[PDB]
Amino acid sequence: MKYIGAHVSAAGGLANAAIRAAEIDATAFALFTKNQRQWRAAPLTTQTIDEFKAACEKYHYTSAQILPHDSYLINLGHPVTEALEKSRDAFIDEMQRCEQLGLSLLNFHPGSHLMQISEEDCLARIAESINIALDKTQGVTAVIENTAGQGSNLGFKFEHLAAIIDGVEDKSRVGVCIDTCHAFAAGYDLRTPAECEKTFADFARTVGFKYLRGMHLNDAKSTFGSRVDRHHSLGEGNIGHDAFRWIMQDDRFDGIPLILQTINPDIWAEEIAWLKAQQ
Ligand SMILES: [Zn+2]
Ligand SMILES: [Zn+2]
Ligand SMILES: [Zn+2]
Repeated sequence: MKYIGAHVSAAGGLANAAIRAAEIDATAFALFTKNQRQWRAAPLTTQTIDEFKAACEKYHYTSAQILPHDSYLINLGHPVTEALEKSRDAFIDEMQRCEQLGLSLLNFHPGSHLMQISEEDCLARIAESINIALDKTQGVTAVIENTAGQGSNLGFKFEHLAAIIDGVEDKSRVGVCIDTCHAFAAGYDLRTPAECEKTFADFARTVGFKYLRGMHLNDAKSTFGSRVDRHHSLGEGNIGHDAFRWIMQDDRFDGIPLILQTINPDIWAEEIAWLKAQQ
């Protein structure tokens, strides 16, 4: 089985994310659990938590179908240690909100070296950040998202993901999410079925499908290897529709949230329906 949805809005409360997912016939969804703009969000209230759980139950979203995204302001590889510590505190808080909400996955971009430390040192800082969060929480898997590699962002090579995982002690609670736009922008081609297989064999040799915990299904406005992150609606960008059909027909992508972050929410229900029909 595949679980297919979108990163929907949590405006008016977290439970509305589940409602919005059901209104586009999603079988998965992503959301932010707080505003992306504060190192301290107010505590989740017992009512927010219960409304969210009640809506997930009403619309049949189990923990395995939901892929929250952390704030884009967190940098778990920050070269400045006081900033690193603020990002680690924020990340622990995000993981704890997932605990409270009954969520079992948390997707995040790994971090950025800001030209102040080496790639290896940054990746090690990121692995330690994950270890710290996993020591302070239970039941939530840290899902590392690949990136386009814009600026000093890491995680654009599959080897970066593997290097982080190698440094994580509790391998049972780390995994990865592959965003197709980010992969393409980083230089992993997806424009033909043969190129898709080549890219995913690379992923298999370097990371392995045992760590795959989510996908983000995005076409790309940016160009191949551009290292720019600009999504597009399915079929309208530089990747094209074939990659998405290929993914939908491959059983290695079963049982995990497959999340659109495409740029026109007015057509999400149609994109979800098209993806389901490609199976
Ligand atoms: Zn992301
Ligand atoms: Zn993404
Ligand atoms: Zn992106």
